[PDB]
Amino acid sequence: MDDSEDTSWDFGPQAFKLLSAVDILGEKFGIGLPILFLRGSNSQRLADQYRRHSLFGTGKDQTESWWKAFSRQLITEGFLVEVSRYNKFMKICALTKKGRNWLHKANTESQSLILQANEELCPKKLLLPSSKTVSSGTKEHCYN
Repeated sequence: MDDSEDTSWDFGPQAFKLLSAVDILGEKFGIGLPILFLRGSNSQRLADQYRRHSLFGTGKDQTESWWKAFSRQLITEGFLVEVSRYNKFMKICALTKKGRNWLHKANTESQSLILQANEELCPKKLLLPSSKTVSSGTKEHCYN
């Protein structure tokens, strides 16, 4: 079941982005800390210590749910497993044998996952319906 990838868009890079960033945090952190750091949050203390970290801010052009949405895609594929008995904050994210070997071996130049599509693919299509006139309600008794 984990070998069946959903449909459809391949973005290995994003896994490197989630997979290499949790790695610096050594995965001992909940989802809240790393989601804020790919977008490049206002934080000078973590910007001087984790300064070499290139991933800082490349999630910046991406909204919060896309990143939320990407994390969700990894849980179903088997690439990621979450434990609630870990982080009273927010379910630690945890890499398993399939995903740890991924992080501990593709660290050179290997990007491959045709991925599950993210639930919010275009949240800007929220147009406001125009006021349609109902044909009923016709009454010309008082008028001519």
